[PDB]
Amino acid sequence: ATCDLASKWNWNHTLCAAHCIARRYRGGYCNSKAVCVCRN
Repeated sequence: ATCDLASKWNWNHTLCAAHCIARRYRGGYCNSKAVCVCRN
């Protein structure tokens, strides 16, 4: 969870993953380059 790893993956759902959630995916894991790649 390259981003913070406070609890599985800090940030993530915060807003970045929210975009993927609206799409249909669970969210997006913490990419090394701080990118929330849409994934379930």
